[PDB]
Amino acid sequence: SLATDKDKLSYSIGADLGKNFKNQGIDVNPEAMAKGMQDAMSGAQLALTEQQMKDVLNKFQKDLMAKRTAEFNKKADENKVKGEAFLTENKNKPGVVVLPSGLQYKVINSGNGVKPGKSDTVTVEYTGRLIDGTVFDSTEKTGKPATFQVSQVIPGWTEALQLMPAGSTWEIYVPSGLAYGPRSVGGPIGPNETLIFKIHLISVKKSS
Amino acid sequence: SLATDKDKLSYSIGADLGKNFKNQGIDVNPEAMAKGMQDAMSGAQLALTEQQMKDVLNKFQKDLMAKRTAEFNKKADENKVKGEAFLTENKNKPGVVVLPSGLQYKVINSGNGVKPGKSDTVTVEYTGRLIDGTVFDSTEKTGKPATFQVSQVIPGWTEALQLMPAGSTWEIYVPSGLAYGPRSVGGPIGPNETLIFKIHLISVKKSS
Ligand SMILES: O=C1[C@@H]2CCC[C@H]([C@@H](CO)CN1Cc1ccccn1)N2S(=O)(=O)c1cc(Cl)cc(Cl)c1
Ligand SMILES: O=C1[C@@H]2CCC[C@H]([C@@H](CO)CN1Cc1ccccn1)N2S(=O)(=O)c1cc(Cl)cc(Cl)c1
Ligand SMILES: [Zn+2]
Ligand SMILES: [Zn+2]
Ligand SMILES: [Zn+2]
Ligand SMILES: [Zn+2]
Repeated sequence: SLATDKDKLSYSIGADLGKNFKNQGIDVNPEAMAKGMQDAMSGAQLALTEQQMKDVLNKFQKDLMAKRTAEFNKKADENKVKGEAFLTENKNKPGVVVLPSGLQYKVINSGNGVKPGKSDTVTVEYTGRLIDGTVFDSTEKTGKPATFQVSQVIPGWTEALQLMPAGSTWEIYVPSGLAYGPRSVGGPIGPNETLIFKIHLISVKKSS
Repeated sequence: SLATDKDKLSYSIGADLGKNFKNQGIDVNPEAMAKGMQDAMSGAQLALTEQQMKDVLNKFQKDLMAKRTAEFNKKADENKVKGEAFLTENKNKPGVVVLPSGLQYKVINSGNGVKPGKSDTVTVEYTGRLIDGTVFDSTEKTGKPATFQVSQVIPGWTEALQLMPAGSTWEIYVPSGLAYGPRSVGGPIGPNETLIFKIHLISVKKSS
């Protein structure tokens, strides 16, 4: 029973830690953990030498990073394989064009304005989704267009924008190499993920 | 008893956590913590609601930062008071000169070369110590001199260098305002700490 907040806090700390252990593969014994925490807090002689524990925890970290490196490689290869399957089927579909870099696109509506240069600025309404349809960014959520310097977005966009007349709307299919490649820092887009964009290029502006 | 490495690891995790709790004021009950970790790992219904725990842990963090903010303010004011006492006694000592910025210095040996400018580069052999004599940096450990642009060191050094002829050796006493002020990121130098330097200015070089 948890009468006091010392208990409520301790329990809450334990549950948060157990939750992080549970979904990380770390198989730990809560009773042996309580004993070592108690020995540390009481100032008693710990059951392991400073050195034994150091080896214990360093092996722990070594094994942990390896487990997390294998999972990342495993997902990186699954996405890569998924993306290739997708593009292989997509190249066959009507109106799809494949470029040397592997970028694919399909003209929805062809505009009549100018093609932007690698130093230009552009205004676009866009929507981006994973292969499974999961949308991860859209200007339609902002309710207004966005502006980018063509040379300052992912390679897939840079190669696409340079081919679109202003006023056009294209769907582009971006192999991970032209996108975020082996990403391991941002949640929305996993690693080696192929991306699908609807891009409406509104306006092009040069610079000085 | 800790027969297996599951136990050795768990115990070592517990001791490391208890050690970090012990010297942080966090009074926790290891048995109530083991219960909540076990409930999390087993998938059982936790004894507190998701919300109860959230309040528990957020109050915890609030109280923690405050305790750590009060300790820092307390040490910041102790160092500041120590440093002022030191400089008040030091201004009276033979050969000590006090400048408008509060910097104090004492000529050990006067050189005959040029005074460096605020854009110059200099070569110096130096030693820096806290008020209590604790040395925290020295070129005599490197065994060779160091180079700095006068405008790119702590203000105390910038105001001192501009007054020293090359070849001179001075002791300078730097109020924390001319040093690192309320530092809270680096261990060697605490906050609001007054610093004592022996500085030998070897050579001055201009720039283009
Ligand atoms: O080049 C891009 C691409 C292409 C269109 C513009 C957006 C912005 C975010 O609004 C991210 N960039 C710019 C960029 C991102 C990373 C490094 C360098 N440049 N993205 S994005 O793919 O829609 C995107 C949007 C968001 Cl919110 C997160 C991520 Cl990880 C990716
Ligand atoms: O202005 C300084 C002063 C003055 C002499 C040169 C050294 C260097 C480190 O070798 C640090 N600097 C430069 C500096 C430090 C911080 C921000 C901007 N400039 N220090 S120092 O005071 O000896 C010093 C040395 C070391 Cl190792 C750590 C600290 Cl926190 C401070
Ligand atoms: Zn957005
Ligand atoms: Zn190209
Ligand atoms: Zn050094
Ligand atoms: Zn000045």
